[PDB]
Amino acid sequence: ATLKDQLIYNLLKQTPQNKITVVGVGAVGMACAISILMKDLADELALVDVIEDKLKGEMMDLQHGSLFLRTPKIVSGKDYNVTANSKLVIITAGARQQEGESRLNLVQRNVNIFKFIIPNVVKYSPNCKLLIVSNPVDILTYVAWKISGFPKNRVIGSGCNLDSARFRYLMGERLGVHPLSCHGWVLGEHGDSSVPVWSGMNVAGVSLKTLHPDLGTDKDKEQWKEVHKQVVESAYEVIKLKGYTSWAIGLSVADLAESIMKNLRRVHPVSTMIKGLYGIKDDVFLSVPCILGQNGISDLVKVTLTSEEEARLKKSADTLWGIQKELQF
Amino acid sequence: ATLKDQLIYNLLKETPQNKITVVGVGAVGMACAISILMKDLADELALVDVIEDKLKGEMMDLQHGSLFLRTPKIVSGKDYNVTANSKLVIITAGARQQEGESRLNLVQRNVNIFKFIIPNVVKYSPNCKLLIVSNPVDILTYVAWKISGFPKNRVIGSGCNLDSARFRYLMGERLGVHPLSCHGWVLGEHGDSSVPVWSGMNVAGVSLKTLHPDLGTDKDKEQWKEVHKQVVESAYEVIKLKGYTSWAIGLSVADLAESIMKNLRRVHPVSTMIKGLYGIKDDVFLSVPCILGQNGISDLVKVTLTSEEEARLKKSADTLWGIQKELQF
Amino acid sequence: ATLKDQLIYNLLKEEQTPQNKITVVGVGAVGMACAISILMKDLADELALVDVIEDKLKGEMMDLQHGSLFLRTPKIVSGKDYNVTANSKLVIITAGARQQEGESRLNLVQRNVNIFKFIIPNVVKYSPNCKLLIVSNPVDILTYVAWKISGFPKNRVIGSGCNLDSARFRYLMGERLGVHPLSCHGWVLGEHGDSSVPVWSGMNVAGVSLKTLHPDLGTDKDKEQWKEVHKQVVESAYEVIKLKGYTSWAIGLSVADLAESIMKNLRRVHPVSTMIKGLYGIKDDVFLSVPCILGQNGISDLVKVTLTSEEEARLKKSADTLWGIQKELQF
Amino acid sequence: ATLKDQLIYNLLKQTPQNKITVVGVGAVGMACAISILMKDLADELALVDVIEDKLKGEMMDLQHGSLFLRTPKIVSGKDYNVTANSKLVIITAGARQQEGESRLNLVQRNVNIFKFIIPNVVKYSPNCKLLIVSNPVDILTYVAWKISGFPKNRVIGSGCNLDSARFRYLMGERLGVHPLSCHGWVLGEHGDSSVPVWSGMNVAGVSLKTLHPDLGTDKDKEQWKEVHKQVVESAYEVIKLKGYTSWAIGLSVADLAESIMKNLRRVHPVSTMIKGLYGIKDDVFLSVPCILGQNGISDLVKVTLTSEEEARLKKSADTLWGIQKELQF
Ligand SMILES: Cc1nc2ccc(NC(=O)CCNC(=O)CCCc3ccc(CC(C(=O)O)C(=O)O)cc3)cc2s1
Ligand SMILES: Cc1nc2ccc(NC(=O)CCNC(=O)CCCc3ccc(CC(C(=O)O)C(=O)O)cc3)cc2s1
Ligand SMILES: Cc1nc2ccc(NC(=O)CCNC(=O)CCCc3ccc(CC(C(=O)O)C(=O)O)cc3)cc2s1
Ligand SMILES: Cc1nc2ccc(NC(=O)CCNC(=O)CCCc3ccc(CC(C(=O)O)C(=O)O)cc3)cc2s1
Repeated sequence: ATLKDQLIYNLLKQTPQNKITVVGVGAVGMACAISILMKDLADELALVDVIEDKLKGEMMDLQHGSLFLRTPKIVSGKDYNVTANSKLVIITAGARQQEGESRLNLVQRNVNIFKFIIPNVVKYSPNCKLLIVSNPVDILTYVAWKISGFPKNRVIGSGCNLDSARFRYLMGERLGVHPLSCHGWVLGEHGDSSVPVWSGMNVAGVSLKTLHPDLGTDKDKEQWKEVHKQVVESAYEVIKLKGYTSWAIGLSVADLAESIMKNLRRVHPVSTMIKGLYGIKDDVFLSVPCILGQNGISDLVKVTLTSEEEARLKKSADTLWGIQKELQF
Repeated sequence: ATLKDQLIYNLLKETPQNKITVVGVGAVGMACAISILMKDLADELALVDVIEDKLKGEMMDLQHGSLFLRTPKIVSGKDYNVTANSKLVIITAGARQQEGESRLNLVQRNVNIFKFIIPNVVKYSPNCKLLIVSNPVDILTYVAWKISGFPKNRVIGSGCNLDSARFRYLMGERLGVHPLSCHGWVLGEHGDSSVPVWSGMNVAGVSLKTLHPDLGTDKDKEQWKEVHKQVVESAYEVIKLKGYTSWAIGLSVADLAESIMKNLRRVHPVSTMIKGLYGIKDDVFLSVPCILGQNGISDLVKVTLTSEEEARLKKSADTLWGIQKELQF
Repeated sequence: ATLKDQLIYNLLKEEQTPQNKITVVGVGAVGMACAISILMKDLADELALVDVIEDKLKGEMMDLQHGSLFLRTPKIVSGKDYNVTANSKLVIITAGARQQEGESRLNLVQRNVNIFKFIIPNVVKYSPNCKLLIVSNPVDILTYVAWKISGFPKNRVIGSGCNLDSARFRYLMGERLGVHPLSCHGWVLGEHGDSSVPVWSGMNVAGVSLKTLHPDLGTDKDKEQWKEVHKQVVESAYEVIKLKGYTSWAIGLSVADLAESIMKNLRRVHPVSTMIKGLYGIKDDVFLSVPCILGQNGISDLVKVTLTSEEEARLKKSADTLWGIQKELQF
Repeated sequence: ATLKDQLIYNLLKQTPQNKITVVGVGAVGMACAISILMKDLADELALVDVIEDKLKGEMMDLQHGSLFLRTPKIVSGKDYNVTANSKLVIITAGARQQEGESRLNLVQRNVNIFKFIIPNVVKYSPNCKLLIVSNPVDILTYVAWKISGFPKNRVIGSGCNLDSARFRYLMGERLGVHPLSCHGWVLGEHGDSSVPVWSGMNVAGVSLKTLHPDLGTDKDKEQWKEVHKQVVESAYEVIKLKGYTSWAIGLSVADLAESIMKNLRRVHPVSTMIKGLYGIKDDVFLSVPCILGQNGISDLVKVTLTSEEEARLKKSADTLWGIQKELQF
């Protein structure tokens, strides 16, 4: 007999139970992959792309690391049959912006890619949650929704989770407190029109605006408004410095994956439909704080905004709705 | 008063306890960084390189994900003062081989680079453990030892930890067993002359050489010798496919870092001086299984080797000493 | 509207079935050590506890619930009714009598068989596709009993077996050699009890056979008395019971170890109780510990460990002992 | 040669680097121990008690599970020399209250115990942080402080970290949100006079009191005041039901240990001196939100309280001072 058979007696004779697929093995895709692998979120990871050498190479490189992981199956392919029965499918494919390019300028390029990807994802994993990372993520989350046919709870855009993480990091550097204990939301577009929620910023429940009423105004002698400018400009400052971003967005997406896979019902600011709220009457998607778990977005927190904060959100919605008029599928 | 002072009353005006430094922010050094950040091994991470924009960009990308990590200080710098008081300094700087180029051919380019790097690391963290990853890692570990002036125990080459992981991966695929439960050691050079210890290969304490005497010979109908050949050619196969390797060596390095930082006294196959063993009489460094903890390599396991397995290790020693003795520093 | 409705707009008021649910039956020290271990290893999205003493139970559930801020397992439930265990992937049975200082595990048979006659059919009614992980003693025999009562195929009925004995062996090996038990390999097989068999021929660090370096290893003439290491494995539960009254932490971690391989489908190799009819000359439905490959379908394969003639002799003895007691069963 | 010498060649034959001592091996001590071992916060764990057989037995039980942990050294003893060079020493020793007995009634018994324990801890780890868990914790932190001669940043009482955790769990049940995303602080005494800071209660930065002004009053149709009553009654109801409490406090204390050992500078409600705040003029210790890291309590968050919230806290302060002022040691 073979060595395998001399050594091993087989009793039997199985479908993956916590499978994650990542589409796109660019830097963002592979940061998402590694982060998820190291947080033990998946019993199977699947990677898909269109460049076959790059794809196989990536798969093999993670495979070689299996001894150090707790994810026992890693697969890849151009064919989406390798994505079958995923619980979560993370879409990181597409064009990405140059220095001085708006994320909104990526829309026709990435919409066209999504018309191929999304029906194939849906084909093999019709009960998955779809986490859109590709940009402009707010429009692409709407597009993925209309393409997939999924109910809106299962279509989630990474949105402002990373913007809020950035905001909280900067808030932490200013206050001398870990970002975990710093609270504050950047909502709306993941992009130039994002809205800092000054009214909700706090440490230990203590409202920062309550202690410092100029917070968020141009008069402000500490210039806190510049912390939001830095959040808006981060992706560009980093692209200018290393040519792309990868690690933070990967971590931000693993953070969201963790809340979905383990059904935590944590609150995250993610892209979803906000028609009906804040005076918006159109099918705009943008980020508001949502309750994330095993059915995706089960609930929305209806954050209370000052009139200035609400006017900015509405302007973000109007901007996104304008670009949404360009959509053909 | 400022918002900080209104909010926070300070008791203490007053150095990191568990600091790690990664030198080199190429794919390998950033995979080392992310893996370490996600295993919570450090209370501070320092990054160093010569390219200032890329360095800053990398640091910032990591920093923006701090909400999702438990490492409160991330710093970078061309200047090695950012690395002061590190427990562990991981060197990933250097030239990397092209397709069809042996790692051995990188020796003088990377020795040159080490003549700058090593005294600067040593300057600012004289009590650190030096984990060498740059290639040829066996000879470079020897070079790191001579330049630094550290005792043997605090200069550790990543060595064949990765090769053995690859081996165990390929063993697991054949056997339908997780690599954690597959045992087998690849020793000597991290390179073309690496020695597979067929005599040690087992699952659950069962000697596969005893079950299958053809194991590790070219006549073997199952062709187990090809498993080692796939280990030798792994890096080149992945380089051919994706241009470089990163994730497996990252994970392998965070595996070593874990044992050093937590003083685990686990056994890894890593590059150390083997003078005195198997009839090697010069200051040759290569991989044997070593006990790793907070003082680095505290002990070597004297692996018992068939006369051929020993002949192959003496051959790897010779190749290395050949290159090693023609170096000036 | 209410505060909840002012703050929160709901998309779904519609629950899924549990996806990664684990039940633990029995909330004694062992049961709760399993529970806390599982909770801090993030193996479950839902933990159900069952026992027959209602105040003890509610209080344990509440104590865990109070730590939820520090855990990542969102749903923790309890009840005497087995309807709280519905749709479990893995049901861990820790229920029953435990041995006094000086009492054999084999003396718990009749008491715990009767208990299982109530427990097992209840568990099967609400989770007919779960894996059963028997921890209660004598674990080899109670795994057989769980198997016969449940009607499950034998891949889904796993005894905690000698996973802990082997973990103790490795720890002691580690103290003698100066090496982490992770890097010490050695297998104790057969009964989780006095007739367990230390496999000297497979003991190794780094694939270096200790038996090969030290030919007397595991013999009485052994000047280093390695045989005493197995004796300490055998006596461990007893020295611990003698000192603190019971054991909990080590068995809790051992079970969590097994749960991890099952829930994440690792196909790692563990010495657990399973049926070994057809191996080593055993021809009856004996259950005992051999190295098994553990994954999402329970035990998918068995490693056929090669044993010296003495080591096989002792295992066949261990098997005969347990087959003996298996004759004590009436259903 | 022995088997160990044939197998292992020793290079090198050091102090404890990340050592935690737990004093008291009752249910709370051991729940602290297991929690810390499973979070990898220590490279050495020491246990201390007076009942020598229980102590030995608990050590052994932990030791036998070593294969499944990453904490390589576990030691115990009646003699405090096993605790030497601890970074963090956690005091869980003492009498505990009966069902229907106030933690304040434990004071004399546990003060007398501390007179033996505290100088013994200080002798062998003069630079440690002291985390007092024994009850009444606020008073015993003050006592530890006076006995030890430590600066006040290095003497931390577990205080209301558990109370706030219970609060957040209960809050989370009512709202359908994970406690991580529910925020609200219980301050003052760890016991009957604790103060719920209704003004700081929020999800996603949204003030619950702004939305629902009867929050925290007896009129309240939704009876939110009962959430606090349940926090206060928690240890009593758990004691009644299972006879003691262990798991929630163990986790809470590891949460604290985590912030100290990893130098995270998160904010926790923990016992410290608050003389000079909220019009308290005595050396009262009680819980307020403090920044926790490697020097213990570096900073205090000066929470903004309603006049009633402040009234309640001054009332908490008075109750404890009424006991503190009587003590002599
Ligand atoms: C028919 C077809 N099927 C496929 C299948 C696969 C692929 N594969 C690729 O396209 C791989 C290459 N593409 C990328 O990696 C795009 C990454 C986008 C990105 C970059 C940065 C950030 C975060 C960042 C910011 O938001 O700007 C910040 O804020 O930091 C977010 C998102 C192509 C096709 S075509
Ligand atoms: C004076 C100076 N100071 C500095 C300071 C920093 C830098 N920085 C850099 O040099 C960054 C760029 N260089 C790299 O990243 C080299 C990576 C080497 C590598 C690649 C792959 C593998 C694993 C692999 C295999 O072994 O081949 C397998 O087997 O998978 C191992 C090692 C330059 C200088 S110059
Ligand atoms: C109809 C009914 N339904 C129920 C439902 C629940 C309960 N609940 C309880 O019975 C709770 C109390 N029972 C225990 O906790 C027994 C634990 C057994 C144990 C002890 C130690 C070790 C490890 C040890 C060794 O193996 O000896 C070593 O080696 O360290 C393993 C196993 C009763 C009933 S009655
Ligand atoms: C000279 C001497 N040296 C020593 C050395 C060791 C020992 N050893 C013991 O005394 C061990 C037994 N003691 C305990 O375990 C006391 C636990 C205290 C406790 C219980 C519950 C909660 C949380 C709880 C609540 O606050 O009520 C809630 O809110 O849940 C907090 C604290 C005695 C002596 S005498």
